[PDB]
Amino acid sequence: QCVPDRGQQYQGRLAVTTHGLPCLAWASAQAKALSKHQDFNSAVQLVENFCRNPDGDEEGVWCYVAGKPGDFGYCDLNYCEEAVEETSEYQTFFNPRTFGSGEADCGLRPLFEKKSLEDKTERELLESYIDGRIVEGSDAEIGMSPWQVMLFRKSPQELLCGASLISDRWVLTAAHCLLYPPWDKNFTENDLLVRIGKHSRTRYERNIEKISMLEKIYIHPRYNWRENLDRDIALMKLKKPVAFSDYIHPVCLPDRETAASLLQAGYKGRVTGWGNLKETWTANVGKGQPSVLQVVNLPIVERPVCKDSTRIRITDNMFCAGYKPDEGKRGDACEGDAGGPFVMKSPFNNRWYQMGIVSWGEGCDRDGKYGFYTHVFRLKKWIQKVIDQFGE
Ligand SMILES: *[C@@H]1O[C@H](CO)[C@@H](O)[C@H](O)[C@H]1NC(C)=O
Repeated sequence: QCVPDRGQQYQGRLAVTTHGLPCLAWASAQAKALSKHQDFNSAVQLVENFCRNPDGDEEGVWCYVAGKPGDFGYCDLNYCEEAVEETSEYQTFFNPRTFGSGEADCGLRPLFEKKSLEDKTERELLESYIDGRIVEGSDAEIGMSPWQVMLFRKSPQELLCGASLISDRWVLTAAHCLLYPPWDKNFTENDLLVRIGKHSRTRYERNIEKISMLEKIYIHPRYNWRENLDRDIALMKLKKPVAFSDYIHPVCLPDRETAASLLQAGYKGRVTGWGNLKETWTANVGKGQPSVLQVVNLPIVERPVCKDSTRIRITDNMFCAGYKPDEGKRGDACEGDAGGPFVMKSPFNNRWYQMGIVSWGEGCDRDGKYGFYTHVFRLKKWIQKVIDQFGE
């Protein structure tokens, strides 16, 4: 009875967004003559202005909305819980001329994979957690996460969240870092700057660390703080495309095929951060505050295990990680950076894929729960449509 196949078969009557905005017709002026550069699918009925899924977006049905031509909105329908969980090759998804360069080389670490070398913990991501010896989190080697991005509040100069470098031009982060009115947070481009290529938070890293400006900030349409922080997802373009170094390199994106196979293959994940989430919370000086980038290998534990741990509802776009709650074996809730990356290394091509964007996940100061994360595999078609909105 619930919506299957992600709305590709839907012909019922509903033509407005999740947030309450009017759907421009598919036969309308800008939605026709101006918007068409995609190889759409001619299997879905393109009726009037009804929400449909002609590109087969893993997020579902959508429409173009009244605004600056190109803008689009998702429509709140009753989808079925499609639990994603039960050389060195790559193919480019987005067109390099708008997503920037780096895609065709993503994941491959300058100072590791490309040097035919391993990091001190990557030969640990490939085992099922062996029990007893939990190799704790700690000081990160240099160049260990070349996608690791910091998000600074311009003035009065302040660090807000972590983030991920996907290409020379684009970065992904949690949407709550920027828009969150339970906290007043209504940040815009002008208030924010990023520092890419840093390993130490405080100290200045000469020539190494670059620092850049933001151009436009896209908060993904189906974002709702109003309940549980669903779709904690925001995308920000850079004013000035960054030059890849040995300390700067983008991270690859999984789709359903790739994310699932990673999950079926993998046993763990990596949260590189600074203690940002941990610390921001005025959970405060709960002891130290790591001066240097931090790293930890976190096992994903099965959905039924995660659902039972919290009060609230895990959506198939949110996912757990970490170790067991214990009297004398304590886990690591609220880990790394807000909107920071949680990653996995594809054994199928030795590349690194970002699987998780971190969240406030109240199972945090619960003090015996799992860290909750946001899934990344659904964004690909949305991203595609967003960058197409920009142009050369
Ligand atoms: C945030 O505040 C600015 C005030 O200049 C306003 O233009 C904008 O619409 C606000 N954004 C949201 C999402 O409320």
